[PDB]
Amino acid sequence: HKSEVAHRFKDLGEENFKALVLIAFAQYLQQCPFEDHVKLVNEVTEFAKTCVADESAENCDKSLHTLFGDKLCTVATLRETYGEMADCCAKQEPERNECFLQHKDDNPNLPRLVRPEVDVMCTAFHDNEETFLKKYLYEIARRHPYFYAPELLFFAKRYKAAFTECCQAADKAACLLPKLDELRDEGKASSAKQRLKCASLQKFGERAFKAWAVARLSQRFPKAEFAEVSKLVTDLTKVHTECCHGDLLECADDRADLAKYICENQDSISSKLKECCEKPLLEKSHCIAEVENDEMPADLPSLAADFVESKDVCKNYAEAKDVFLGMFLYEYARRHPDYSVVLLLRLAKTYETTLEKCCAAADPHECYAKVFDEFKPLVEEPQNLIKQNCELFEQLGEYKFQNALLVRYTKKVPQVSTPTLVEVSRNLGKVGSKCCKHPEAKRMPCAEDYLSVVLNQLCVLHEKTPVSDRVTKCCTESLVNRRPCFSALEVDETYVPKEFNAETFTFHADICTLSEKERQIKKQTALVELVKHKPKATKEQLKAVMDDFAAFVEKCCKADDKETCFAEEGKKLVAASQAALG
Ligand SMILES: CCCCCCCCCCCCCC(=O)OC[C@H]1COP(=S)([S-])O1
Ligand SMILES: CCCCCCCCCCCCCC(=O)OC[C@H]1COP(=S)([S-])O1
Ligand SMILES: CCCCCCCCCCCCCC(=O)OC[C@H]1COP(=S)([S-])O1
Repeated sequence: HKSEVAHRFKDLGEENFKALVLIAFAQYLQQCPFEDHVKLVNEVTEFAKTCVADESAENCDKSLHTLFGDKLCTVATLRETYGEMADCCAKQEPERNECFLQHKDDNPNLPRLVRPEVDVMCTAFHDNEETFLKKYLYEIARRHPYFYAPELLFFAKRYKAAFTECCQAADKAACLLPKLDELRDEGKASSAKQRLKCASLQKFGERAFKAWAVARLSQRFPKAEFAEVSKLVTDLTKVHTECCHGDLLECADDRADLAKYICENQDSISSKLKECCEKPLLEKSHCIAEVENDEMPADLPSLAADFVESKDVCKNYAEAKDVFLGMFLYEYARRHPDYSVVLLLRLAKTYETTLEKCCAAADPHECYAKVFDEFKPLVEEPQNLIKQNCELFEQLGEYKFQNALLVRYTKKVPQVSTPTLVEVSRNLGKVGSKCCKHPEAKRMPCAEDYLSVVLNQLCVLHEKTPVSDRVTKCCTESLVNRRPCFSALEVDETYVPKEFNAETFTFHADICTLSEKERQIKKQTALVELVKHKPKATKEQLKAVMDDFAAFVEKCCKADDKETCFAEEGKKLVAASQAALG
């Protein structure tokens, strides 16, 4: 452990070094221009080469935290642009690093990234691949300062990948846009996931974390023994506390350590891990984290014998409540890779509650004999909601399913601003489209994965700008209750129709030719506004107005005077619609 900077440089290679160093700096020095970072990354890459050459070269023996910090404190911008972050520079490691970390801006205040036009991207990528890509890595990293830098990097490669394939196809646009689309969505899910995982530990607590991890691991590693699973829970629990409450390097090593452990112990954990364990170490923690579930062992006993029929049920649980509960979780989850983790947690909490009651009562065995019956309707409630929505998704297709949702949710919580309802409803559609393509057995974990981030960003947004007690309630509920709390929102009976504003419902020739996304958003925006303005309109009535709007758009995009048609036919569409909805 002589020269840490050389150790990493060799561990990572030059390409990954420079990328990670670029990200690391963009994440802390979020306002600085790209070229300033690129100079900081050269300076640091040049400097690191020496340490690979001569470990006893100067400064090469310094810790990474020290090097990184020294480097941050050299930037001329520091006090002017980052205020008190400059003050971290008067402190010594380890409090200097700690200080640098407390001052990172959760939400930078920056314009969004304009997806440029496909010509422009493919030309930049041809003309100057390095700068194109890295500039986008900086832009994303500065906008996502907590995003675990090696997770960013893995995205970048997929981007690059898409550009290689797509920048040389006939119809570049249609090779690439769906790839950019999926990647954008995945990238957001992924950053949102990480915010959720660190928030949820503070919020829901450590017992819940462990309960989540147990469930999750056990589905993935169903051949593993409770002992091995428990061990993994504990290290993963540590690992998450370091990645959430600590900095990059603590986390990377904590992660390489768990990965290393896992790869040494594969036969005790999973037969599915060999591809991952022969990845370069950087990718190794990631590949593991995304591995398929190992096959269940065959002929697994029913859980009745250990958890219901045994007369030691109350004794074994009392001896150690959490251990028995976790073993419950382990057994239930390894058998059910088809459940969301969170459903598995509802199940275990129902069991726990059932045991706290029954173990005190006159005849404990009799009282908890019906506990597995308590499970059926917990399991079947999300299996039925998936089925209903995926049937509907099939019928309507993504866009009209998003429109069905908008109406549903606008009537639920009509106080939510219109863009948020649009985004959220577009995102829920994207989730449907994603998860409904999986078979029934993979629907629930999928849904849990994306919904959990959709719903948590909704709650992060709404916390900032509360407009509903009902949304607050769902956002502050327990882990197991949040989603069912959302599913139980009803139509808001007390809401006062929004006032009519004719401009809102005016439309132009442009709507005929805008990009698909753009065109949808404008229509969906207006649909939200319509439900806000006419919240007691029936489905039949809203379909009538949407059928008219449809006919209006189709006519005015076939007209030769489009500008005139849109102002005149649209005047009349409005008038008709106002009379129709009283
Ligand atoms: C402001 C509007 C926000 C709307 C959010 C409403 C709740 C989302 C309902 C989505 C329907 C999809 C099916 C479904 O909910 O099941 C998902 C599984 C995954 O975790 P669980 S709680 S076991 O349920
Ligand atoms: C996944 C990569 C590493 C392997 C397992 C890591 C364990 C993750 C630790 C706990 C994460 C908790 C996040 C959470 O509480 O999710 C909220 C869910 C439950 O209902 P919904 S609203 S669908 O969202
Ligand atoms: C009563 C106040 C005035 C309201 C007049 C409102 C008419 C327009 C309302 C927004 C448009 C409804 C949303 C809608 O267009 O979606 C339906 C589908 C039908 O085919 P497309 S044109 S691809 O869009």
